[PDB]
Amino acid sequence: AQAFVDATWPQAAKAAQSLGVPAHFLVAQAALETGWGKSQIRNKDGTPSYNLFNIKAGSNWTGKVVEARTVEYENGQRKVRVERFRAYDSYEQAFQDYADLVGNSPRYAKVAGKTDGHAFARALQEGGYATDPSYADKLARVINGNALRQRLMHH
Repeated sequence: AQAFVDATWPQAAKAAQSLGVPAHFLVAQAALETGWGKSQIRNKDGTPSYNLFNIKAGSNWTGKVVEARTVEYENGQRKVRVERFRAYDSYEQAFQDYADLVGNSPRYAKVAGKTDGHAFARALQEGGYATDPSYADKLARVINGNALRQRLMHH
């Protein structure tokens, strides 16, 4: 969606500079995570969580949460459960929380500063960002894809 890129790019820009990566890398990751906004986690009322990166609550997370169905892979096994996800006041808060997490967790140290889409996606995957085995491949295709590119120039 164009509305998705328009709503996220400004907030992506701020967090992207904290991480030393192009803003559209973060828009692409959010688009992959939420199906261009069509599958973003929402409250029971249908209120948006703004959690475009699908970040679960940590054990000591205090603040808004939403219980949501989630799919995870462990070995060649598919898992479906309901977990507590973070909820935010705005896309800005969501992006800032993402930069905080990725920027400060040791396992993602190789992510910051990556300005090639494949290298960025691989660093995330190798850091354990996702359980989907083809996460990096899929993310790289969005980052370098014509769909995102056209929507960016439109933005």
